Amino acid sequence: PQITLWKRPLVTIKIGGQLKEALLDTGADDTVLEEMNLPGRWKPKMIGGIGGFIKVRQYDQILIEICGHKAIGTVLVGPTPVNVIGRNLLTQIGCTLNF
Amino acid sequence: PQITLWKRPLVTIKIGGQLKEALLDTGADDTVLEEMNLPGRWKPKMIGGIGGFIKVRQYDQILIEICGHKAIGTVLVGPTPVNVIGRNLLTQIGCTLNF
Ligand SMILES: CCOP(=O)(COc1ccc(C[C@H](NC(=O)O[C@H]2CO[C@H]3OCC[C@H]32)[C@H](O)CN(CC(CC)CC)S(=O)(=O)c2ccc3c(c2)OCO3)cc1)OCC
Repeated sequence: PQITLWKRPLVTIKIGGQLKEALLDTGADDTVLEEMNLPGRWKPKMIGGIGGFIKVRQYDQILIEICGHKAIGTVLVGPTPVNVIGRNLLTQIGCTLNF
Repeated sequence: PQITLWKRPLVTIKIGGQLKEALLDTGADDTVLEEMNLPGRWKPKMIGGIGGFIKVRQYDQILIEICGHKAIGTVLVGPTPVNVIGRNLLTQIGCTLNF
């Protein structure tokens, strides 16, 4: 589809057997999701933006479905104020910017 | 143009007569630039990102050209980690997400 940017580009995602709302974020290198108790091993990471850095858990090879488009890659989990789908997954679903 | 997301969607912008590089950031409501001198009145504002809140200077009705497309809108100036073009200006240049 085509998503205009009058409002936040929020979509439903499926991850870890759960549905959530997440931002299609071209400014996010990585995908960052609200706290959730995913199974498996993880690695500590810190990511920064406006206001500073937060601590997150890095999970690799996680399956996410975005608007019916399947993707698999790294997902960071932590106390982020919003779920953001980053470029690592946006490329996998064929997402472009157009003007 | 159509812009893929394998790398950061960085583009050249023109503001206050000066050229800069900025990130097209669909996850940003607002446009936030690194510290710079801009002519005209401004008001102090606060904006929040993934790591907390920062203090910025708000400039209204500023001319800014983004990849050869003109916009006139609000530009926030402060200690952002990178120059970001937010949805307030992306809508003006007709930018959409497509997959
Ligand atoms: C419930 C209350 O919410 P809230 O207000 C905050 O909510 C939000 C809403 C959207 C975002 C997304 C963020 N947008 C943003 O900052 O926009 C601000 C300007 O316009 C306003 O619009 C929204 C906030 C304001 C960027 O799109 C992406 N970011 C990097 C970007 C920085 C600008 C470029 C470096 S990033 O998230 O940091 C990040 C993601 C993956 C990574 C990474 C860093 O590093 C590797 O991988 C983040 C928090 O709380 C305040 C305490």
